[PDB]
Amino acid sequence: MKKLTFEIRSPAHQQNAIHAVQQILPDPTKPIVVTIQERNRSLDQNRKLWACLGDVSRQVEWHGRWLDAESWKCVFTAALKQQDVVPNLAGNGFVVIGQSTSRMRVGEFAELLELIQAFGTERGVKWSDEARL
Amino acid sequence: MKKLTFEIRSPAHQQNAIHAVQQILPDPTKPIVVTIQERNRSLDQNRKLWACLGDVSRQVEWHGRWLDAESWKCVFTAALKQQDVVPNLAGNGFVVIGQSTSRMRVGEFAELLELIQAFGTERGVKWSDEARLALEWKARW
Repeated sequence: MKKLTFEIRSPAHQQNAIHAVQQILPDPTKPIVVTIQERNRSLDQNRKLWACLGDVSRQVEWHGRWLDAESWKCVFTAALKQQDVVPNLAGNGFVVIGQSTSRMRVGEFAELLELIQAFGTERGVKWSDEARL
Repeated sequence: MKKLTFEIRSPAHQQNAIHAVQQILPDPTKPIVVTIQERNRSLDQNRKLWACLGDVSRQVEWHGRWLDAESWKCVFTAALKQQDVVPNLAGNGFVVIGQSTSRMRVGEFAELLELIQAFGTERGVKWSDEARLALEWKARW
């Protein structure tokens, strides 16, 4: 991802929100989407999830490689549930499919969040604020 | 409130957003979120990708079972770029990771859609997006 989130609590807060937006120079090709919406747990979970993944991403090296947030998501959900395997299109190999965080239930979603925080901690990761949510 | 989305494509579009954000009533207690976000693949493009994946999902069965759109994205992406493999957390096995469609370049992403369209085509897949589009012209006239 690359989503800058804002909690408009004070008028100064939204004054800064107006800055961020005013500074976007549009391009029919590579767009920048802005979205207003009220808070809800579901959305607050994905905000916190991606925040930690971003921290772990940027801070933890995995066996000589640096994985992005999406890669780390796959490695984490997989610690909690095995991946599936279906044939590849060519029919001469296979492809693995991890479980999605989408049709994942609060209970088993707080478990993933626990693992990430747990893992990043043993490794002394510096959690951002959106992560300490 | 209801969620609002302003994909910024033109300064005219941008002006709507900065005003909308201004039309907001701050509130410490129940604050609202204004989230901005980078994008590689247009907002409209995506609707097409997921409508395809969905159609294939609904119409073609892969070796004995039906896969959801997400699962089909993997298979299709797997056909273009090799899935990466990495050591699991427990340190006693491995986890295979597909390629990120988000990170994809415009030349690749373009190819993904071609693959999906080509695959569904020889499978007799009826495209839902075209169906809607045709019902819109039917309604206009």
